[PDB]
Amino acid sequence: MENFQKVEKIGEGTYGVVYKARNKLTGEVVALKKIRPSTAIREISLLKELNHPNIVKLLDVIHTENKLYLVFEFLHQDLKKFMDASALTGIPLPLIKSYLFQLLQGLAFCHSHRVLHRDLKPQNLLINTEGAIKLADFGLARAFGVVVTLWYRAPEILLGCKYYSTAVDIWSLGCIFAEMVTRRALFPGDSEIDQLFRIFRTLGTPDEVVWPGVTSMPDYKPSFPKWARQDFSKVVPPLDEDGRSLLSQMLHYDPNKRISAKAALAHPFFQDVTKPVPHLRL
Ligand SMILES: NCc1ccc(CNc2ccc([N+](=O)[O-])cc2C(N)=O)cc1
Repeated sequence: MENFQKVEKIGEGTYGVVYKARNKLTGEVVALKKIRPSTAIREISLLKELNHPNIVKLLDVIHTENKLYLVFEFLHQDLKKFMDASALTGIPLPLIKSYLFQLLQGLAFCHSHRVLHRDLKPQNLLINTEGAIKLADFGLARAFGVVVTLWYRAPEILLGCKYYSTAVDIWSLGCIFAEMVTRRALFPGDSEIDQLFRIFRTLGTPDEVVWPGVTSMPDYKPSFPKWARQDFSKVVPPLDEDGRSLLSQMLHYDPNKRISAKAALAHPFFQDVTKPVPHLRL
């Protein structure tokens, strides 16, 4: 890429190295990802049309010299860094609420267009000085696929389900909502089984009553220990009942009972939502 001046290396993405770069001709500042399949090309190309204010814009898909580069809209900070920076005092509830509401709008939009993220985490939620938050890397997982953080993975994925549904994104977002509130990851597993068991220890080992079909999942074992569900008021204190109610619906075990993004937007928790200005030190 002789058409971009590398300004800085902003990460080691899931697919490749990412650079903050400036377009020599336009002056535009972008995030350039070097990806390490014509099916992938056509699919990625479709994402260029998936435009929404809460979705990081995919500006270009460059396939030259038999290499693949994705050019994305640039934002100055991610939520993981913001949460660390706000760890001492915590992100104020009004801003947590604004961010959750905006992320749900982004999910509702993508899901309505049959596009899933599949790997939502604080690191791919980007923020700016105007109080906006945007989802990055939507659709890349399906376009490709095959240390990885497991903290936000839905249980159906951990249990080996081969077909993901929009519900996996709602689960991840619920885990992020909980982390913004408590200032600690909800389920910081360090292996697939530790991740699964951490979920079970908090929400109870699932059974056929709460999750019809769970015992027939590919990686389900009757030998799983049976833990009782913890009182929800102990999981994300001191979040209010509107917040706990919404979170509980985002963390239902059965993907089909899990609340949709569209339905979550209507939850009473958002009755007083506003759009505060975060304090960003760049
Ligand atoms: N102080 C460096 C710095 C610059 C920008 C960001 C947030 N922004 C991103 C992070 C990762 C990535 N990434 O593709 O891995 C992209 C962006 C993007 N689109 O702007 C975080 C840190």
